[PDB]
Amino acid sequence: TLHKERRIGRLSVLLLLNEAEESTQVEELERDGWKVCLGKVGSMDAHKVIAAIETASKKSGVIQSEGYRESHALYHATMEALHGVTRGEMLLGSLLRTVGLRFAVLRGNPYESEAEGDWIAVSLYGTIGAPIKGLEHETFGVGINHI
Amino acid sequence: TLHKERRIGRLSVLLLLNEAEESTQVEELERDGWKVCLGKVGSMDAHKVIAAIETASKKSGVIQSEGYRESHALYHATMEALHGVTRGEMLLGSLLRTVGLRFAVLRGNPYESEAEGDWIAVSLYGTIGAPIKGLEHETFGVGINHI
Amino acid sequence: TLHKERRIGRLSVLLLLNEAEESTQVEELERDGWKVCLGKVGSMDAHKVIAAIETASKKSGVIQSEGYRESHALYHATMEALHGVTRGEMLLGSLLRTVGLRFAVLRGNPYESEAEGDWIAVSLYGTIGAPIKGLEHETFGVGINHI
Amino acid sequence: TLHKERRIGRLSVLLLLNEAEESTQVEELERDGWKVCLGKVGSMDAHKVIAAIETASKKSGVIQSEGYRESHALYHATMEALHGVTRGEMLLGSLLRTVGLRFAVLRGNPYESEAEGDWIAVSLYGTIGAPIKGLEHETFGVGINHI
Amino acid sequence: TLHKERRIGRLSVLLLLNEAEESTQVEELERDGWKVCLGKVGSMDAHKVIAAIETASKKSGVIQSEGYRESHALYHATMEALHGVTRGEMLLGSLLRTVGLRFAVLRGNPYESEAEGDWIAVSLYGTIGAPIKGLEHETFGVGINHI
Amino acid sequence: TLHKERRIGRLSVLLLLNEAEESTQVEELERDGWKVCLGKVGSMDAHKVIAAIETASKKSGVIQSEGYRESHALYHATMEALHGVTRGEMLLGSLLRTVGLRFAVLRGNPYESEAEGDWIAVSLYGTIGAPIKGLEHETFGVGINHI
RNA sequence: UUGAGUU
RNA sequence: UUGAGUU
RNA sequence: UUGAGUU
RNA sequence: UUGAGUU
RNA sequence: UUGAGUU
RNA sequence: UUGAGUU
Ligand SMILES: N[C@@H](Cc1c[nH]c[nH+]1)C(=O)O
Ligand SMILES: N[C@@H](Cc1c[nH]c[nH+]1)C(=O)O
Ligand SMILES: N[C@@H](Cc1c[nH]c[nH+]1)C(=O)O
Ligand SMILES: N[C@@H](Cc1c[nH]c[nH+]1)C(=O)O
Ligand SMILES: N[C@@H](Cc1c[nH]c[nH+]1)C(=O)O
Ligand SMILES: N[C@@H](Cc1c[nH]c[nH+]1)C(=O)O
Ligand SMILES: [Mg+2]
Ligand SMILES: [Mg+2]
Ligand SMILES: [Mg+2]
Ligand SMILES: [Mg+2]
Ligand SMILES: [Mg+2]
Ligand SMILES: [Mg+2]
Repeated sequence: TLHKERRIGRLSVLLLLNEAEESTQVEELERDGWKVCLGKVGSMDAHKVIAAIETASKKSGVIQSEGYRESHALYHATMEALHGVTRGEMLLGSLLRTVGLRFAVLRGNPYESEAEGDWIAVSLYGTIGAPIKGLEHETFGVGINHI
Repeated sequence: TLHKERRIGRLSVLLLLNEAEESTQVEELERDGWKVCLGKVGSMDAHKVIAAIETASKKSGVIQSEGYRESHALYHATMEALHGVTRGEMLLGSLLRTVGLRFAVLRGNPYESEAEGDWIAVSLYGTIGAPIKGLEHETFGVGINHI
Repeated sequence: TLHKERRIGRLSVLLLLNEAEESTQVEELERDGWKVCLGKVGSMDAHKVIAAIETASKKSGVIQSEGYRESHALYHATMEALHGVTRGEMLLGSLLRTVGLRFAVLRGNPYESEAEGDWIAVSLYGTIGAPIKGLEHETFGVGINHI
Repeated sequence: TLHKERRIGRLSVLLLLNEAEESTQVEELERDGWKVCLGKVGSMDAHKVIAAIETASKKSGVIQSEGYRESHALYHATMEALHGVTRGEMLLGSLLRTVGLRFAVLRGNPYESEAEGDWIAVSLYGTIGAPIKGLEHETFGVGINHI
Repeated sequence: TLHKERRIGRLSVLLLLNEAEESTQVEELERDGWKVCLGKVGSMDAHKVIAAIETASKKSGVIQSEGYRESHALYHATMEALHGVTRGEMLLGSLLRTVGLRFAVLRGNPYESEAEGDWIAVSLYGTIGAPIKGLEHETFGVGINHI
Repeated sequence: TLHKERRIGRLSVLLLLNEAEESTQVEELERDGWKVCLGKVGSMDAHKVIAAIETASKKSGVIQSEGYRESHALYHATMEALHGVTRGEMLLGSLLRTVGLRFAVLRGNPYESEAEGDWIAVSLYGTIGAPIKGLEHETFGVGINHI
């Protein structure tokens, strides 16, 4: 059962979709026990998007830098989020398109039961389009996994 | 070029994620010239999700009830939104999973140039999981198309 | 090397797109040594499309009715043709859409070298759309396989 | 309801699958109000195929060179046509295969009702195979979208 | 780093492919600390395959019957295994095909580092084909996930 | 009907999953009439995996070096095997992952009826992961086709 | 169309 | 890793 | 959950 | 073709 | 197998 | 954009 006040997906998205000069939403989430990471990446190569998210998550301490387990969890969460962004073919430059994204990675337990342990949510928001400024529209993606 | 104050995707998602009893965001969006539709649907059949969105959009006047053009635009926008929700296989019951969703459909011009005409965004948010209450996690999907 | 006068794909499509009452293209193709089958099928169930094509092919003698080999070749050729028709998700009714198709199955050697043996082409043409007459557009699909 | 004499998909394919030294089929379609573009492109990179179609369509006046709306419509129509060509994975060189294609882009209203506005069809025909002349078979793809 | 003597994938597959009446490989694996489950299921409905695997895994104690975490891990491992079996479209009956499978689910730590925790492997082996005995060929699938 | 003693899929996998210094399993299969090829390939480019399998199969005489028919059969069998390895997106480096594989290609008739002719099985086993030694897990894939 | 559900 | 780009 | 099936 | 690799 | 259909 | 190519 998901705890209404701990909906990791909704929280990650609301954080990513805000632009307040000083909302202190990060410190607030962290005070509540969440591990948070925010970043931005633009590219015509999906691997660069994946790497940016991984590197930011490890530097911010959202997931362990050592071992495979947590990296495995984050990779699959990122893949799931990329599905929403790419919608069918997980390709960018090869299909003549580019993305400009902001991302958020949140880690914690969104359930009422503490036995559910930690989960991770990767949320993406930005634009996708032809490699010409302006010829683009918005894109979103959210991936959730246990960790 | 997307107009900062008219980002259809971001606006549709923000509307979907708010539970304010008396927010009046719908009237505000409509005042700004947007055509808006909000609804909810849960099912183990993707076709029921698609139908709920189409029916709600036509009843609320977001898209024309007659003709094919606008229905065609809405169908593909819905398909794109479903990619984020299903992440790989656009199947629910056949893969032993069910979804409970809230949706928003927004229609208007998000660009600086009026020549870009109307576009439509279909946003979905809820939970996806096994057919047992509680064995689920959040899911999101956003599809954008010209109309 | 494909023989210019024996392009199985192009020939199957041309046969499918002609509505000439008394064309006699079938007899002409058969005179050239091709095994040909023409049919029609409409449905919201992909399996009914596959079955119609298989049954027609076996009844007309385009592929052997006994054994698995030729049925295996035809099944995969049909799957490839369905990709062009469905474009992403090989689903019809489950995604609230229906198809009305005409199909042609051609069998023979399209290469200059006789050692290439027989190949088979499955071509589909018709309309796909919402379950309401008129809310539809054209669809095409061609699958080619060795047999 | 599709107008029998204005079936954009069938017309685009019949144009592409003809090789008459002088059929004047282009001028005929244009006389009937259709905007037409014909071209050819070969590559192991899908983005080069997409770009060739876009550039030819804009140079021939089939779609507006300015703005995003029409480019958006053409991109998705091209993606749909590529599904028929690639059948599963929208990849060429990465999967050790190459394509040699001829393409046609047709724009106009294929419906009886003028309210349906303009639609666009992208049709592809050629060969796909290993990067060795002769080790190939035919391939086809048709994508249709509103514009 | 995977431990040579604890390769969960290889071990699960070897267990699945052995028909030795009195092999006692299950007891041996359990002696080594692995949690093991073996079963069989045939169907034209993918959801029945998923359900059989889940039910067998929970009854045999390979994964916890309560909570979502472990069920979530098993579901995704099963999905990955199904990719190898279905190869493109995770559909059986809808594409006029049926499967007869034997499955094995193994749980334990395959790495040298104990900090990697438990992982789970779902392996499938059997036949897939038309709904007519004999018109079929073999199929395999292996999915691995952290748990 | 598949012959119990000639299950091409199971045989190819058991061969690949063995590491005996001298099992003479190759000569045994060859004595039984099977054409066999064993190899290994690691890469972040799927095309290199495909090429390694093709080249080894042609050098070992498992398939004809001349003509297209047999190369066509092997290519599609390899594609099917890659589905089990990639599980969703047939991409490696582009999705920031690499594979280290051993492969086996077996050719012969696995059915009781000699009329079924030759079939081919491509089996893959190894590891897939991030481009960092140790951050990986096992992967498997089996593709079967008529030839 | 007005948020689904058990193997 | 500190929001991409022209066929 | 204890290996499916006809167009 | 004679088992890949760091963001 | 002899061209489908309403949320 | 004016039909690609070898492991
Ligand atoms: N509209 C495309 C992006 C794009 C490529 N070229 C133009 N637009 C998408 O939905 O991903
Ligand atoms: N976790 C699945 C849903 C599910 C099915 N069973 C359990 N959970 C998903 O990501 O869609
Ligand atoms: N336009 C859809 C079919 C459809 C469903 N609903 C309306 N139209 C397609 O391209 O397949
Ligand atoms: N036959 C492959 C193309 C190919 C690659 N290598 C040999 N042939 C296809 O259907 O796309
Ligand atoms: N050959 C198909 C199964 C099948 C359906 N009909 C005949 N055979 C596969 O590879 O899945
Ligand atoms: N775990 C991924 C591979 C990977 C990439 N990065 C880390 N691991 C898979 O299943 O393919
Ligand atoms: Mg993995
Ligand atoms: Mg459409
Ligand atoms: Mg098969
Ligand atoms: Mg788009
Ligand atoms: Mg999940
Ligand atoms: Mg082929």
